[PDB]
Amino acid sequence: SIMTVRTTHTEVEVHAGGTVELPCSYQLANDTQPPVISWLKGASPDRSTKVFKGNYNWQGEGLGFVESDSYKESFGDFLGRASVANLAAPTLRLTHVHPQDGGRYWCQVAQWSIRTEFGLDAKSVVLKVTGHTPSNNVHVSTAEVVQVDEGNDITMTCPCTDCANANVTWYTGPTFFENYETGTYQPLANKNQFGITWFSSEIAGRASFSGARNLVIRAAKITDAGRVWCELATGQGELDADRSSTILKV
Repeated sequence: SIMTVRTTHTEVEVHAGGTVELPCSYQLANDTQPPVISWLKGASPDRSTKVFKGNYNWQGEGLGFVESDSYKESFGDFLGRASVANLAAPTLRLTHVHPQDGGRYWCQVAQWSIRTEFGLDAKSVVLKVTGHTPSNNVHVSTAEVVQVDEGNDITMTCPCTDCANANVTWYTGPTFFENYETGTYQPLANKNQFGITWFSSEIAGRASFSGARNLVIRAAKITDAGRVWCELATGQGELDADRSSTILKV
């Protein structure tokens, strides 16, 4: 059962006072338990504030989910203004938009009682409030799934836009032994704008960067399988960072 989240728009603009919709869709196979939909605002899923959370309620074998039997809640500054009309295609609607609503929003969908990095995915969408939010913010969009035969090497790419001179950090996971909501992302590799690189003990000695972003892993191990993330950051602000995941098969 692998979770994959997709977004049709990288950025959506809206005049202050108006209403906006941030598209989101997901795919989850081999699992009939209702996943938890989470919309989070921030630089990354693990460093954000809650906007909305929801999930269908298991009906029964063969019984599909019913929008009416579900948990849906908006939080904090978004309470009463944020909603998701269809949890199966969790696009977010935010009404009465304020300048402060501008920023980076994450659509995260995770299996119920998530216990594997394979059951969670997330992608971000920039909410631009006409006349207040800067445009042309970093955007990352990686392959959903790639595979490499044991013993072989693979080059994982990190396609992007408005990513010139960005710091690059790859992660694995997230894992859920300390945090169940978003999990914790484990650093895998890093390359700063000074040409200095770092690699986790799991791959140090058989990995390197190819170009400015791509991570090359040599002599693939079965324990290498899992989800990896490529994050590009051009600053400390939430609009200054983005990340996307890829499932690495064997």
